[PDB]
Formats: sequence, structure tokens, C-alpha cells
Amino acid sequence: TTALVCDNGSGLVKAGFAGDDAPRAVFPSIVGRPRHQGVMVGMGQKDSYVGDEAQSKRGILTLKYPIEHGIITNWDDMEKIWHHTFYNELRVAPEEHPTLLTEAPLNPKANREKMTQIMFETFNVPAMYVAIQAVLSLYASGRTTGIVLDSGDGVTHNVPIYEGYALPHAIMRLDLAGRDLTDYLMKILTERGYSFVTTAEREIVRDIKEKLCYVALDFENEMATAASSSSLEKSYELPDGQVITIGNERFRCPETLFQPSFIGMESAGIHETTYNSIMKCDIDIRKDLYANNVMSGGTTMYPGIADRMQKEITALAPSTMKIKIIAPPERKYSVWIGGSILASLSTFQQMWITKQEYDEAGPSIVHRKCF
Amino acid sequence: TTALVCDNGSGLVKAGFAGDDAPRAVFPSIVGRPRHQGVMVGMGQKDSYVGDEAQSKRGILTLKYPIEHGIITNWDDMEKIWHHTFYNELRVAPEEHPTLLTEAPLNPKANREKMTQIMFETFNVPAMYVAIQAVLSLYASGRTTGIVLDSGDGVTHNVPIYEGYALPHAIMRLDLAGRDLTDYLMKILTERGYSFVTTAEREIVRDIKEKLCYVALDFENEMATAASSSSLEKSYELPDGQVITIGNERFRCPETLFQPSFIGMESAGIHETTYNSIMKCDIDIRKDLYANNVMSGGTTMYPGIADRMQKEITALAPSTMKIKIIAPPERKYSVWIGGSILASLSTFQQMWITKQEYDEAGPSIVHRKCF
Amino acid sequence: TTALVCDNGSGLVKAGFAGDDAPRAVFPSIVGRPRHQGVMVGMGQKDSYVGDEAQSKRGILTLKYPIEHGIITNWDDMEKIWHHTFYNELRVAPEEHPTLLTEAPLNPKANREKMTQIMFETFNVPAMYVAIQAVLSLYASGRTTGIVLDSGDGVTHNVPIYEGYALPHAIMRLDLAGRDLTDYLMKILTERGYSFVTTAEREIVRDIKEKLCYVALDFENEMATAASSSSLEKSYELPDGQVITIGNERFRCPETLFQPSFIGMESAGIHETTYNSIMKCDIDIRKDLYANNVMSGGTTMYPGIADRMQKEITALAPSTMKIKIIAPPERKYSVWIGGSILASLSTFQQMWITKQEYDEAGPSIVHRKCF
Amino acid sequence: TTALVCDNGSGLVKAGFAGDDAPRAVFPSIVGRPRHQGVMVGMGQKDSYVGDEAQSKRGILTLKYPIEHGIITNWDDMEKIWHHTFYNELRVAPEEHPTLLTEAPLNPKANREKMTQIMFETFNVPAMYVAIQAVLSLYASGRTTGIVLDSGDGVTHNVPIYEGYALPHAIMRLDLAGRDLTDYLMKILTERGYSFVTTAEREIVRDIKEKLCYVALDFENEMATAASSSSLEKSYELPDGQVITIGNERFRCPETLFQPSFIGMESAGIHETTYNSIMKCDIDIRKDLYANNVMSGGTTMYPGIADRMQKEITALAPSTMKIKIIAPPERKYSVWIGGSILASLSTFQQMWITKQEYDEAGPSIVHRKCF
Amino acid sequence: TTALVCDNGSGLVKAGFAGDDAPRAVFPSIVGRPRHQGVMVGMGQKDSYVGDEAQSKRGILTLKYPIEHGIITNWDDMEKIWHHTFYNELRVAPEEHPTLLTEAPLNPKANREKMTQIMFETFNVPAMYVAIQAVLSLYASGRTTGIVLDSGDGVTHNVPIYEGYALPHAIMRLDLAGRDLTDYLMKILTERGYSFVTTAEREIVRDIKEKLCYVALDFENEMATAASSSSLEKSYELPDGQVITIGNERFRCPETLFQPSFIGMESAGIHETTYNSIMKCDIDIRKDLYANNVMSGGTTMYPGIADRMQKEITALAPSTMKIKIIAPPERKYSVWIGGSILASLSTFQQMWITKQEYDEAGPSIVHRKCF
Ligand SMILES: Nc1ncnc2c1ncn2[C@@H]1O[C@H](COP(=O)(O)OP(=O)(O)O)[C@@H](O)[C@H]1O
Ligand SMILES: Nc1ncnc2c1ncn2[C@@H]1O[C@H](COP(=O)(O)OP(=O)(O)O)[C@@H](O)[C@H]1O
Ligand SMILES: Nc1ncnc2c1ncn2[C@@H]1O[C@H](COP(=O)(O)OP(=O)(O)O)[C@@H](O)[C@H]1O
Ligand SMILES: Nc1ncnc2c1ncn2[C@@H]1O[C@H](COP(=O)(O)OP(=O)(O)O)[C@@H](O)[C@H]1O
Ligand SMILES: Nc1ncnc2c1ncn2[C@@H]1O[C@H](COP(=O)(O)OP(=O)(O)O)[C@@H](O)[C@H]1O
Ligand SMILES: [Mg+2]
Ligand SMILES: [Mg+2]
Ligand SMILES: [Mg+2]
Ligand SMILES: [Mg+2]
Ligand SMILES: [Mg+2]
Repeated sequence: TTALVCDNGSGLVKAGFAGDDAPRAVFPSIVGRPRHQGVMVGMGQKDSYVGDEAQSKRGILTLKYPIEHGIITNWDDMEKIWHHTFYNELRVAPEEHPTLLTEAPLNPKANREKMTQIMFETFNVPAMYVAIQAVLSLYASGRTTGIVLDSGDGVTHNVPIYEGYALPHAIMRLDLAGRDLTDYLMKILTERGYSFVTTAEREIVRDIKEKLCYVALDFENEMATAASSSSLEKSYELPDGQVITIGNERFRCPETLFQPSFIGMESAGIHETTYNSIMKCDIDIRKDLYANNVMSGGTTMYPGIADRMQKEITALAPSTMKIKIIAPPERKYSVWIGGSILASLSTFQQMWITKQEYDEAGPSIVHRKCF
Repeated sequence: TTALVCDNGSGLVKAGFAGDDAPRAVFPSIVGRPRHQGVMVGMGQKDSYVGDEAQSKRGILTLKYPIEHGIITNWDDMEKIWHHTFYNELRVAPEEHPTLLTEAPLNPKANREKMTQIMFETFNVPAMYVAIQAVLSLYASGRTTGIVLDSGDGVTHNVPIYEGYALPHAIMRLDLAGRDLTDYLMKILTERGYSFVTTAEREIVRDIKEKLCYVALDFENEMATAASSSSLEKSYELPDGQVITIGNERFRCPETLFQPSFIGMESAGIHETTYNSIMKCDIDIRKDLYANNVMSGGTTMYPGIADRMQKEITALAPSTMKIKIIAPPERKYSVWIGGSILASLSTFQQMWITKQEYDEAGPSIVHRKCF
Repeated sequence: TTALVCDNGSGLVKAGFAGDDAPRAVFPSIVGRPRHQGVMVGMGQKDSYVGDEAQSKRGILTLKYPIEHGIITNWDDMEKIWHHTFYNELRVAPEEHPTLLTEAPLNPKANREKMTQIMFETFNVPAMYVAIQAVLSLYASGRTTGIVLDSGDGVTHNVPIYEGYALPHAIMRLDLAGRDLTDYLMKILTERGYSFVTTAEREIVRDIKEKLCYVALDFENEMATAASSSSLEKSYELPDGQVITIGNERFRCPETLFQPSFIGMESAGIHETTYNSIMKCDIDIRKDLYANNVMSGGTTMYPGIADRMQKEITALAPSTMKIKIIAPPERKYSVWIGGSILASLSTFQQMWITKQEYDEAGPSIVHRKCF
Repeated sequence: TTALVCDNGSGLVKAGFAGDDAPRAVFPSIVGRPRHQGVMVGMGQKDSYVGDEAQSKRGILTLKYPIEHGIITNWDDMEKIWHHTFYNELRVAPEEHPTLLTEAPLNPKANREKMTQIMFETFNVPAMYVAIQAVLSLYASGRTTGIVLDSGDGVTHNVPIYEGYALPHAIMRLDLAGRDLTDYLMKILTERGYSFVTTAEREIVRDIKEKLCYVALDFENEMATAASSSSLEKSYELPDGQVITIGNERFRCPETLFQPSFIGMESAGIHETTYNSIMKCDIDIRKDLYANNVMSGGTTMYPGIADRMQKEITALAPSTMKIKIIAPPERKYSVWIGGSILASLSTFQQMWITKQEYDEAGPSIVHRKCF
Repeated sequence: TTALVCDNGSGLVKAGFAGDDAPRAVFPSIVGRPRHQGVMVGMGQKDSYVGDEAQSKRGILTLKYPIEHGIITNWDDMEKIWHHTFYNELRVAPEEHPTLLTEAPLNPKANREKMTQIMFETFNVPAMYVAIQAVLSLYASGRTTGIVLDSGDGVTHNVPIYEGYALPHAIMRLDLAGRDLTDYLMKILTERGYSFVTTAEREIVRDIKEKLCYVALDFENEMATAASSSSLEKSYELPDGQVITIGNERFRCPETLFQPSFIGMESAGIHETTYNSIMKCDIDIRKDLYANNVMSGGTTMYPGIADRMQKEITALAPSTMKIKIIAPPERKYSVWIGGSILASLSTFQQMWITKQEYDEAGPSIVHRKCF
């Protein structure tokens, strides 16, 4: 029975079974192919590496991410990852369980529809349902009210929910996200001669970022103190033993989330995106949202980012509004956790879209709405 | 002598001279600033683009509209546009002529007062008068009786006038207008992967809308026929040569005017706003208003919108009431045209507020009433 | 008065005076040292050969290029070349003139800073300014808009500029360049027994390349026709009189620019690097960039390379976009020419960084931005 | 059935049958001709001695090596040696078996093609395949990852292989090898009056080298200790009974591999050639290569050479990188052993190029790639 | 002051003073001892004849040459000749002057060291320096670039020098030289009954050779014409009045230099030795060497030898290479002349090895290198 929860994000694939409080399979949504050599099978050499093994043999592969900015672009590779997810990672035969999928709001309708088709035809998934990540994030936090600030790898978005009701009219979405932060950092590391150009190296820079980068509480001030050599500098050991010294970049990188323009992004920073979404909501609600900002996973894992936003939102908001940011430990899996909850949830059972229904109605059925 | 007619709307600035039957200067109320680069003058690089040149170099500018929802918010940029209007567009020295301004009803009093101050101090305008757009619209149509339905970019409003008398007690005003329609359309275009996020792209979407969108006579029915691929689909070529295919959005966008809730707007659709305004009028007048609905400019330019409202008002009204909607060609400049007429009108001459009077009485003088 | 223009590239040093339309001193950035013998001075034997004399006596020297991939690595030898440039080549006493330097974008900050220090301390250069090569290239072409495709010896890079504004957010940079092409060719010449291993021989292969190699319009097709002995074969006389016959290599070498993977380079070919840089620009600009691609110097000197890219970009671009590649004669000195123009340019005068300023502010001053 | 493994090197010919763990025929690739006398057959005097008999009667022959620097130069004599190999040494009729040949990387294409022609036409070899020596060396060591350092008689080369994939982009090749070491030693022996000038004597010096020479762990230091008469001196008995005393030369000879310049070679020593090849590989691989350097045969047989390189590579590498050099006993036949393995390998069977295929496609067929 | 120049060759001793353009003492390096008689002093009969007096009384002496193949073998007699050189020939007291010695390249180190010891201990030579003959030969010719072809009595050798730099890596050395030519000729004269077996007679044959022998431009052709009695025959009068007729031998003798094998020499002829030495040099140099071959003394005095080599080198070389052989009159003293120049040369002064230095450092000091 149970159910599968598959948070097929743009960065990491988080899969597991309903009822568990943690993902069982967490691995990079990556399909790698022998960068060079051509590679005739000959003996038995495969030309396809997925997830952890692509990381292991990263040095000979060109790594691709099927999903870009929250949208599945390379469907062949996407299908491949799902295949791998079920059989090689979870070790489960798809048709045993109904599957709960997730996605970012404001995606192309074809994203849902094509994904749906595959679930029902390639994997023969008894029944399937695609939920919105923001909703799930609140379930994880145990809230019915708040601003969900999702921000990881491909997509950043804001969803206002009030006492169980979604306020779709104020959804915000940015391309700013972890992947942009990574690439920005690559560009910045170059300032010190640390040239990174390969997809392998990009991947390394992701690892650098996740170890050293953090959010400043006052970018300008801290940046100024960085003029003096100090604790702001911290080293990193590369795979080949070469040691890197990181300085300003350690906080300049994540700062992009607050100052978009760093990468040529025209939009406003996440604190204003959040604030404005609240401004687009009814005045009787605004207060409740101010005291219940809920950070999801991904890039919200930077140290001190909660405090930084608390500061800036407080500045933007009215002085009597209590600004409080919810940013629990394990929020990196917030969506997946919510999925587990929802899937195990009793009444939710009626929401499954059976293959039967799909065959009867066709693709359009996935756009039905209900909690 | 003559006079200047300056229909300083929220979307387009329409300026010209009294007596002409068409605006001489029609350009976007836009102030653009180099999105990125910082831009030290250095050689002679300016950091300020207004109107047509902001459109021309749109790709490197962050475009701002000084006016929002009919209210001047960025006064610095507003002043700048007026400067540009007089010297760069009309090529006229302000102090030569008295100036006729316009605005939406129910604006903040400070809007009038601050605007007034600028006219008299920055531009030294001999004498100035601020009229209400609805009144002017009827002058353009040659009517003394009717419901003026103004609806363009920032403001939609209803004003009942009967045989030369204004009925201020039944004025309606909505935030629904062209700019909301544009942004809704952006949100909807996303359904097909047509991501538009920049102010430049917003501007493009405005152009899309103005070419392809039209009003359905029966939204539900037409929307249903759109299930079959047909003539409802129509393509559009983007600035970079990429081709867009528009389907449902082609009529779903303008439909928002009839179903507000599409963008989270709580108010009733324009056909009910109109109807209700008539209901708030004396029963002896109602009949005359029913047969004389006058559409102003802006969004009333959508194809078939007159017929659509005729239908719905007919449904709302009594069966014996002849419902007739006046929606002349060139109504996109209705207000401006009326301004030209009124300014050239003999007796109107007494209405000018001289700088002398202003200096004697102060700001409050602009709230005097007379036809 | 005047000014010195010193395009200190990785391959050739191009120096001259502002106002001239051609470099006065063009010579190889090479420092050679007696390969063997040890060489005690004894009588008066020097152990240091720079530029043309290193070429002349190439046969007994190990030739080094101080600059690698656009970065100054051997600062001692770099200083030496500059010394030579001023006194032995230009025959000018540095302190007479302000100096305009150039470099590739995305270099290590220390490259600028150390270079700066030397100018002010070793050569006592009154005032100095370091410009970006791409900007200069457009000046040479007389354009304010276009994609600069720089590609010579150490660095290939793409810079988008629009109507005087730089779009730094879409700068691309590759290690692929002339030096890699040379070394690839060495590796390929080996196929016919033409073993080249010395730095002297590398230098010869550079000369081979510059005489015989050209860009195919259809690599696959031409390569196929090369199966038949024909005009594709062309001979070359080595310094010792031995005659070489070149076949496939004549176009396989430069083809690497379009197919990176030939040398194990992971990145995309220059036509996609260019295209993608344009894709990273605002959609309102893209069109203007498509019709204004500007090839700089270096490797763009291969025959037919303009036509080849025109073809491939046309394939990549939308069918309505007019693809036009600007690739003027004398583009091999494009940057230097632009430097001459800019240095002579009136308003530019304010940009000089005086030694005074440097002493007051310190190294960081060279990162100030302005046109 | 089985297969023939013929490691036709430049020094020794190693031939045997697939499945054996050792060569059956190991003899010098030498063709000797009566140095003087002219030699009319008369009675039955032959003018051609091959291999062991050329060594036996070395004193009256001018000895030639058909192969020079890995390239077959004297094809007539090459054919002769192969004839001898099959009939006089192995005692096998060629057409019984498919033949596995080997060669150094980066050879002239004509080397493969002409060799191929002979196999199919002179010897009528059912099917034949030419493999690269480096690959075979790893098979012998049982590894799928490592740096193959091949260095014997005519060719020294470096090939990086990672988990079954070849990284051709970082292949290095030097002319430095055993034959150069021999000739250098001849030149050096002259210092003590030991004049060796004949090809016979060269051959003797080869034997001297193989008995006495070894690699210093610290050349400078050891060389200094050699100032004192000691155990560094060791004697050798010549064929005529004359006794030689060897001193410094005992380690100065092999030192050339680390200091090229000793013989006027411009290239870097083998420890830097190795290191640099690793530097040309992806950073995620480098570590694995550092701990898996695999020495092939030939000159790697010098005593302590593994330890010497371990030292110098350790100096070059990062301190955290575990440097380990694999240099097994019997590595002098590494390639041949690998050949035996590969030939017996099941799936490899498909790789044979049948004479049929050759006749159909022609010479070019030998450049097909597959494992 | 001045200096002594002592070209202590294997055939003739050429001694004189620095600054002179010709040797003052030129005499045979011969020590003769009463062949028979025993010779007790008795009255005052000496048992030791050196140089000219050994020639005068040649008929009763067994003549020995202390030097063989460029190596001093009989040190007792060597010392004796030097004694004679200084006191009996030059008439100078050694200690008055510093002494410049010469030797062939690739000699045993003990040759230099023992010679050195004697200079400092037996003759108390203030300071001494041992130069290489090839270098000196170029000084005589006034060149800094060329192939020195030295070939006289004991040693033939090739040294490449380029613009003041020695290229030791391509030095060639043969035992073929005048003494071998003499002995070959003795063996050949026997064909006509002219038996020569004594050292006295050997000496006569040397004189025959120097009068009649010459180099053929086409050995085969000329040899064929010698079938007819002609001008090729030429007579010689022996010391006892007996007349010799020389025919084929007149050119067969010197031909050995081009065809080594005539005396059982395995090496290649001097034209190939020269050519190959050039081939071992860098390709950028080869051309300069081709046009600057410099013949030293000794056997290069044969008539037409320059033309003969020009022919054969031209055949070996590329058709575009201008082959030019420098073979000036008085080249028989080339080395000595160069010595005079160098010794008088200003800067050279620093090169003298003082006895002081020798006593401090010991023998090894003579292997220091510098020009
Ligand atoms: N400790 C960390 N600090 C900062 N960012 C992190 C950290 N861990 C992960 N990330 C970022 O989050 C991204 C993926 O997180 P996730 O929320 O699972 O993305 P998605 O749901 O879009 O797949 C990573 O690619 C990385 O950029
Ligand atoms: N052909 C058209 N169809 C539909 N809408 C239009 C058309 N032309 C203009 N508009 C809308 O009208 C807006 C401005 O019209 P206008 O009445 O001048 O506005 P305002 O008076 O508020 O400045 C435009 O921004 C656009 O949204
Ligand atoms: N005729 C030519 N054809 C092709 N490539 C050329 C030609 N001339 C020069 N080059 C290449 O351009 C390189 C240097 O050009 P340049 O643009 O001055 O380099 P840089 O500015 O990096 O110093 C040369 O090293 C050579 O590789
Ligand atoms: N014990 C030894 N020590 C050092 N070098 C050796 C030894 N044995 C052989 N060699 C060198 O290896 C050379 C040939 O080895 P091999 O690897 O078979 O050469 P190739 O494969 O090129 O024919 C010999 O000519 C000799 O120079
Ligand atoms: N005219 C000549 N023709 C040919 N060979 C000569 C002539 N004169 C001298 N030689 C040869 O040169 C030899 C010595 O010349 P030289 O160059 O001084 O020898 P070395 O320098 O070795 O002492 C003589 O022994 C003789 O063999
Ligand atoms: Mg996510
Ligand atoms: Mg209006
Ligand atoms: Mg350049
Ligand atoms: Mg081998
Ligand atoms: Mg001599």
C-alpha cells in the first residue's frame, strides 16, 4: 500500500515512502555521458551514468541536468532518472504504489502533462498526483498560514497561504536560485585565479559553496571589514589536493539573493519579493503573514539567512508588525516531508488520479484543483 | 494664443494644441534608466531616457511608469516627462500657452495640488485648469447625456452625466485596467513556456495584447471551441525573431474585465459596474443612460467589446430598454479630443486658473467647481 | 604629449603612439635563454634574448612566453619585455608619456595590480590606464553596438556591447586560442612523420599554420573530398630546406575552434559561445547583435572564418534575423587601433590614473569603472 | 585457434601465443650484414643474420635496427625479422593464427598501414589487430586506472587511462629512451679511455648498462660522494677479457631520464612529463592517477627508479596526495603480457580485422577505435 | 708578457708566441732511439733524438710518436718533446709565459690532468689553459658560426658552433686520419713491389703522400680512366735515388676519408659524418651550418678535397640549401692561428688557470667551462 513521494526537483531527486520522516534516496538529478573517447560498447562500456555514479566518475563525464529552471527540458534523460530512481535507488517496482509528484508553480502545462503520460505509460503507476511544493512545505512546518519562501537550485518562489486557503494571485517566481549562485561563484572565483570551466568543476564549486558560503547581516559593513585579512578567509581542499583560499566571495555569492543585479537579474531581491507578495494580499491577512514566514529548503540553508531577512523585512514592514521567520532544521527536505505527511493523510486519498481516469479524460485532468 | 491640451494619462501622454482634432505628441509615459553598468557620464552617457527613446533602447533600461493606478507617485520623473513633453516633443515654450490638464475622478487631492504647483513654478504656465476626463469624453462624442466608461491602463471608471449635469454620487472606479490586463497576460503566457519577466518584456507583452487580443461574445462557448485547434490560434513574432503561438489567452486576457476574479480582483465586472452606476441614478434618467453608453479609450479598443457589453447589459436591463453602446473610431483619444474642443470653446475661457489667482489663494483653488 | 598604446597580448606585443593608425613595434612576446651550454659571460655572451632577436637565434634558445592564457605568469620576463619594448623597440623614454594598457576580461585581479605596480615603480609612467580589449575593438570598427569576438593566441572571449553600454553579465571566455591551435597542429603533423618537439619547432609550426591553414565552410564535406588527392594538399619549405606536404590538417587544425573536443576541450564551439552570449542578452537587443558581430584579431585571420560562422550562426538563429559578421582587413590589430583612437579621444583624458592617485589610494584603484 | 601476440618493439621482439604468461621468442630486432669482405655466396655464405645469430656473430656484422624511435624505417629488414620470428623462432605457420600487434601512440599512420599490408599479403594472416601498448600494460597490471609510463629503447610515453576510458588528450611522447641512454653512455665511457665506436661495441655497452647502471635517489649527493673511491666503482669484463672500471657513469647514464639536457634533449624529465600529463587531466581524476602510476618495461628496469620517481613526483604533487608507483617484477614484458590477456579475452574477439574486411575497406580500416 | 701557444698535435708540434700569425717552431712529434747497436754512451753518444734531428738521422732510429689517436700514451717521451720545444726550439724559458694548450674533444680526462700536472710541476708554467681545437679553428677563420671539420694525423672530428655557442651534443670523432692514410698507402704501395716496413720508410711514405696524393671528384670515374696509362701516373724520387711510379694510389689513398671501409673502418665517410652532425642540430640552425663548413688543417690539405665534399654534401642536402665550404690557404695551421688570436684577446685573460688555483683546487679544475 503506502505511496511513493518523489520530489523531483531540479537539483536533487528526493524519493521515499509515505510515512517516513526522511527521504530514502537523495541524489543529484544528473545524467552524465563520456565526455570524450566516443565509446563503442566493445566489451561492455556503458555510456550513461546517473546520480551518485555520475558524481563518482564525474571526471570523465559531461554532466547534464535534465531540468532547468524547474522545467523538464531533456525528457529522455528525465525518464532515465526516474527509471534509475525506482529500480536502482529505491529498489521498488513502480506499479506497487501510487506516486506523489511535486513541482514549482507557474510551470508550462506541458510539463505536467508529459510527466503524467510517462508515469502512466512507462512506469504504469496505478494512480498519480502532482502537488505544489509550497503547500507541502507548510505541511512539514505544521502550519496552515504563512509565506512559503522556496528557493533551491532552479526555482525561487513565494506562495501565500492563509488558514488552508491558497492565494494564487500573489505568487512570485524568480529564476534566481542555487544554480545561478553556483555559476556566479564560478565567475567570481576567477578573480583569484581559480579557473573553473568544466561541468565537473562547476559541481566542485557547488560543493565549495555549500561548505563555506554564508549570508552577511550587513553586506556593506562586512565587505568593508574584509579589507583587513581575517577570519573571513577560509581554505578549501580540492579533489587533487590543491588548496583554495576564499575571501569576499564567501558572502558575496549568497548576497546575490538580496541583490539580483549581481548577475544581471532585473528583479528585486527575495526580501522585496516576499514583502511585495504580502502587499498583494488583503490587509486583514498581512499581519498573520508577517509573523509566519516559512523558509523551504535549498539555498535557505545558508548560515544566517533567516536573520538577514528578518532584518530587511523588519525594515520594510510597519514597526508594530512582529516579523518572524520560521526556518527549521531539516528544512532542506521540507517539501518531501510534507509530501510524506500528505500522502499518509486520510482524506487526501480521494485526490489520486487513477490511470483509469487519465485514460478516460486525457492530459487535461491533471489541472483539476482540490486540497 | 490657443492652449495646450495635455492628457497626462498613466499609459500614454497625449499632448497637442487646442483646435486640432488629433494629438501631436503621443508617447509612453516612461522614464528609463540604465538597468546595469552603473554609468558614470565619462564621455557623455546620459542616465535618463524618456518616451520613444526609452522604447528604442528598452533593452538596456529599467522602465518606470511615474503614474500608477492614475496617481502620480514618482514626482521627479513626472516633472521630467512634462519637461520632455514641452521641449522635446511639442517643441513649444510652456509660458506661451495656458494648459489644460486631465485626471481620473476620486484621486488624492495632493495629486492635483502638487501637479498644480509644478505647472506654476517649474513651467510658469500663465494659467492652468484641470478637468475631469469623463466630461471631456462626452464632448468628443458630441453628447450631453450618457455613461462614460473610461478604461485605460491605470484606471477604469464610470461617470453618469445627464443633459449637462454631472451625477457625482454614482461615480465608480476600478483598479482593473490595461496594466493589469498586461500583467495577467504575462502570467498566462507562462503556461506555454513564454517566460516574460523584465520590464522590457512586459512592454512586449503590451504589444502582443494590442495585436492579438479580443473580446469574446460568449467566453464559455468560445473557450470550449478552443479545445479544437483552429483560427483561435495566431502567431506573433518577437523582437529577436522567435515566434509565439497564442491560443486561449487571446480572449482570456480581456475577459478579466468581465470577470475581475481572474486576477484576484474582488469587484464586479465592468458590465455590472456600469449597470449599478445607472441603478444609483434617478429612475427618470435611467432610460436615457441605457441608450447612451459611451466608451472612452484605452482598453475599449479590444475587438467586439462593444457588442459584448451590449449583450450583457441587455441581459441585466429591462427588456423594453433599448441598450445602445456608443463606441466610435478614434475613441482611444476621446478625452484628448474633448479637451481640444473645450479649450477652444468660447465661454470656457473663464475657467482658467491664473497663476495670479493661485498665488493669491493657494493650492485649494483647484478644487473649485464649474462647467 | 600624445600617449603610448601597449597591447601587451599573450602572443605579440603591439606598441605604438596614440594617433597612429598602425603599431610601430610588433614583435613576439618571447624571452629566450641559451638552451644548452650553460653560458658564463666570459667575453660578453648574454643569456637573454627578447622578441625578434629570439626569433633570429631561435635555434639555440629555449623560448618562453611570460603570458599564458592571458595571464602574466613569469613577471621577471614580463618586466624584461616591457623594458625592451620601450627602449629597444619604440626607442622612447617611458616617463615622457601616459600609457594605455589592455587585457582580457575575467583576469585575476593581481594581474592588473602587479602590472600597475611595475608601470609606476619600474618605468615611472606619469599616468596609466588599463582598458578592456573588447571595447577597444569596437572603437576600431567604428561601432557602438555588437558582439566582440576576440580570439588570439591565449584567449578567446565574447563581449556584448549595446549602444555604448557594456553587458558584462554575458561575457564568455575560452582557453581555446591560437596557441592551442598550434599545439594541436603539432600533434597532428606527427601523423605524417613531421615530428616537431622543440619550442623552436613549435614556433615553426605557428608559421606553417599562418600560411596554409584555413577554415572549411563544411568540414565534413571537405574532409570527405580530401580522400582524393587534390588542391587541398599544399607544400611548405622548412628552414633547413626540407619540404612538407600538408593535407587534411590544413583545415582540421582551425576546425578545433568549432569543435573544441578535438583537443579535449569540454566547452562549446565559438559559434555557440557567441550565440549563447546573445541569448543571455535582453530580447530587445538580440536583433541588433545578430546583425553586428565583430571579429577582432588573432585567429580570426583564417581564410573564410567569417563565412563559416555566418553559416552556423544563421543556422542557430531565427530565420528572420539578418546575420552579419563584420570582419575587416587589419582586424589583427583591432584592439591596438581602438587604443590609438581612445587615447587620442578628448574626453577620455580624465580616465588616466596618475601615479599620484595610485600612491594615495593603492592597487585597488585600477578596478574603478568608467567609459 | 589461440592467437599470436607480437610485441614488435624497437629493441626486442617479443612473440608468443595467447594464453601464455611469458613470451616464447625474445630476441633483438637486429639485422646484420657482413661488415666487410663483400661476400659472394660462392659456397653458401649468407649475407643476412637475424636476432640471436646476429649477436653470436656480431663481430663481423654491421648491425642495423629496422625500427628507430618507434618507427619502422627499413621495411625490407622489418619484413625479414617477421619472417624469422614466425618460422625460425616460434616455428609456426602464420596463417594458423590471427595476430595481435602493438605500437607506440602518435606514430605515423603509414607505419600502421604498411605493416598491415605486409601481414595480409606476405604472411596471409587470417585476421589482425594493432593495439596500443599502454592499454596492454594496464591489463598486465590488472588495473583500469593509472598513468602508464612506457619507456624502452626507442620510445618513452605517457598515457592516462581512467576506469577503462582513455584520455588521449594528455598523451606525452619522448625520443628519450634506452637507445639514447646507451649512446650517451658510450660517449661517457670515453672519459676513461674506453673507446667504443662499432655497432658491435654499442651492443656491448648496452650489456654494460643492463648490468651496472642504476638510478640515484639523489643524483647531486651521490655524485658528490663519488669523489671518494668507493663501492660506486664496479668492474666489468669485456668479451676479450679486458676489464673495465665504471664509476660515475653508473648512475650518470640513467640520470638522463630525469635530466634530458644531458644529451641535448630540450624536453622535461620523465617525472615532469608524468606530472604534467596528470595536470592535463580533469581535477576529479588527478588523485586516482597519483596513487596509480604504472611503470611499463624497458628502462624502468633500472634499480631504484621507482623510488626515485616517487620522491620527485611527491615533491611536485600536493602534500595530501598519496603518491604510489606500481612497478612489478616482470614489467619488462608488461605489454606482451597484456597482449596475451587481451587476445585470450572473450569479448575482444570482435576486434579482429579480417583480411576480408581489409580487402573490402582498404588501409584506413586500421584506424577504427574500440576497446 | 705575451703567451705561448702550443698546438701539441699528434703529428706535428706547432709552437709560437701569441700575436704572431705563424708558428715559430713546427716539427714532428717524434722521439727516436738508436734502433740497433745498444749504444753505451762511451764517448758521448746520446740515445734520444727529438723532432728535426730524428728526421735527419731517421735511418738509425726507431721512431715513436708519443701521441696516438690524439691521446698521449708515452708520457716520458711527451715530457721530453715539451722540454725540447721550449729550450731547443723556441729558445724560451717556460716560466716567462702562460701557456695555451690544445686538444681534441672527447679525450680521456686523465689526458688533460696529467698534462696539466707536468706543466705546473716540470715546467713551472705561471698559468695555463687548455682549449678545444675546433673553437680555435673558427677564430682563425674569423667566424662565429660553422661546422669545424678537423682532420689531421691522429684525429678527425666535427664540432658545430653557432653564433658563439658550442653545440657539444653533436660532436663527432673518428680515428680516421693522416696516420691511417699513411699506413693504408704503405699497404697499397706494396701492390707495385714498393715494400715499406720500417718506421723510417713509413715516414717516407708520409712525404710521398704529401706530394702526390689528391682527392678525386668522382672516384669511380677517375679510377676507371686510370685503366689507360696517363697523367695520373707520377714519379717520386726516394732518398737513395730509386724512382717510384705512383698510379691509382695517388687518389685511392685519400679516398679512404670518404670510404672508411677501405681500411676496415666501420664508420661513415667524412661527408656523412659532417652531414649527420648537422642533422643532430636544431632545424633553425642547419641552414647556417650548410653555408659555413670550415675545414681545419691536416689532411684537408689534399687537392680538391673541398670541391669533393661540396659535391657530396650538396647531394646529401636539400636542393635549396646553399652548400659552401670554407677552406682557406694556411688552414694547416688554423688551430694554432686561432690560439694566437685568443691568447692575445683581451677578455680571454681571465681564463688562465694559475698554478695557484691548481694547487688549491687540484686536477679537476681543468674541466671548468667558459669562453
Ligand atoms: N548547505 C547548503 N548551503 C547552501 N546551499 C545549499 C546547501 N545544501 C544544498 N544547497 C543548495 O540547494 C540546492 C538543491 O536543494 P534542493 O532544495 O533539494 O533543490 P531542488 O528542490 O530544486 O532540487 C543545491 O544544488 C545547492 O545549490
Ligand atoms: N489596440 C488596442 N487594443 C487594446 N488595448 C489597447 C490598444 N491600444 C492601447 N491599448 C491599451 O490602452 C492603454 C493606454 O491607453 P490610454 O487610454 O491612452 O491610457 P491612459 O489614458 O490611461 O494613458 C495601453 O497601455 C494599452 O494597455
Ligand atoms: N594569418 C594568420 N592566420 C591565422 N592565425 C594567425 C595569423 N596571424 C596570426 N595568427 C594567430 O594570432 C596569434 C596572435 O595574434 P594576436 O591577436 O596579436 O594575439 P594576442 O593579441 O593574444 O597577442 C598568433 O600567435 C597566431 O596564432
Ligand atoms: N636490466 C635492465 N636495466 C636497464 N635497462 C634495460 C634492462 N634490460 C633491458 N633494458 C633496456 O630495455 C630495452 C628494451 O626493452 P623493451 O621494453 O623490450 O624495448 P622495446 O619494447 O622498445 O623493444 C633494452 O634495449 C635496454 O635498453
Ligand atoms: N700537403 C699535405 N697534403 C696532405 N696531407 C698533409 C699535407 N701536409 C700535412 N699533411 C698531413 O697532416 C698531418 C699533420 O697535420 P696536422 O694538422 O698538424 O696534424 P696534428 O694537428 O694532428 O698534429 C701530417 O702528418 C700529414 O699526414
Ligand atoms: Mg525543491
Ligand atoms: Mg485616459
Ligand atoms: Mg589580443
Ligand atoms: Mg615496448
Ligand atoms: Mg691538429
